[PDB]
Amino acid sequence: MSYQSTIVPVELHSFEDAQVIGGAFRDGDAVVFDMSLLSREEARRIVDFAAGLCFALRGKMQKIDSVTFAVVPELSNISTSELERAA
Amino acid sequence: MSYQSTIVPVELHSFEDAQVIGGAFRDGDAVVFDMSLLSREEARRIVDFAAGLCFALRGKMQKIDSVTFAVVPELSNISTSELERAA
Ligand SMILES: [Zn+2]
Ligand SMILES: [Zn+2]
Ligand SMILES: [Zn+2]
Ligand SMILES: [Zn+2]
Ligand SMILES: [Zn+2]
Ligand SMILES: [Zn+2]
Repeated sequence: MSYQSTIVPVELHSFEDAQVIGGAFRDGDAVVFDMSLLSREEARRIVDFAAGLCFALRGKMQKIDSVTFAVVPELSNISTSELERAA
Repeated sequence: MSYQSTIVPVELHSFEDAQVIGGAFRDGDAVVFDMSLLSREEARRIVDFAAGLCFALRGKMQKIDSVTFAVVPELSNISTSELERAA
């Protein structure tokens, strides 16, 4: 999309995958992350890291479904349907 | 200090503290936080949120002692002694 930004759909495997969300989101991309392969404890760690990542850059965090969340950059205008489609 | 930065010392009581650490760090302040009064689960949540803040803004997370951590902004030159003094 315009201004070097896209939606990165990723599948998480463990807490080290916090860096995958981090790398893309810090570079101005929205990230839609699937936590289906994580334990509830691992998923809580990812969501807390993602909340930190989002707060630092004035982004928005949203829950797509039971296992999928998204981090959206500050000046981005991405609807839930677009994040849902990317998921 | 220069460019709207300081050291903010905080005794933490809950995960509600994440937005307080976040609010100050995102503006370029170093934050030194004592987690002695948190459960082990709450302390892990704070550290995961703080790792997300650090990643987003290229900051440094430093363990001061068993219960005290600090988040230092990217271009800040704060020693361990200064963070220890503020704690
Ligand atoms: Zn494009
Ligand atoms: Zn991995
Ligand atoms: Zn000052
Ligand atoms: Zn300041
Ligand atoms: Zn408190
Ligand atoms: Zn309590």
